[PDB]
Amino acid sequence: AGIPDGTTRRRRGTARPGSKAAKLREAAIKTLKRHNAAIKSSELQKEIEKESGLEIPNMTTFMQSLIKMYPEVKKPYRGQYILEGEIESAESANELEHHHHHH
Repeated sequence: AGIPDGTTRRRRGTARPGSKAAKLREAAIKTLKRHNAAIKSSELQKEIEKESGLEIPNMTTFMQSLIKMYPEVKKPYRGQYILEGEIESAESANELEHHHHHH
């Protein structure tokens, strides 16, 4: 493919795995997995930016992209988020629950 004259040809100085967006999204998913209760937009940003070591580029665009990638991320309130959906693996159980048992 073609490439402009107004852009660099030594692209491997920045074109690498583990990008800003990947590390920032990983910090958001770790934050949303860690809390069992809901979290505010400000609280979620503060813990994301501390965990990733990176700034959020735009909260509206980023939180929409996070929800689009991970539909288990929900919005219980205006500027308040939670994780609810089958992203986690199913738990183990004993055969006594599958067998007939008392109340």
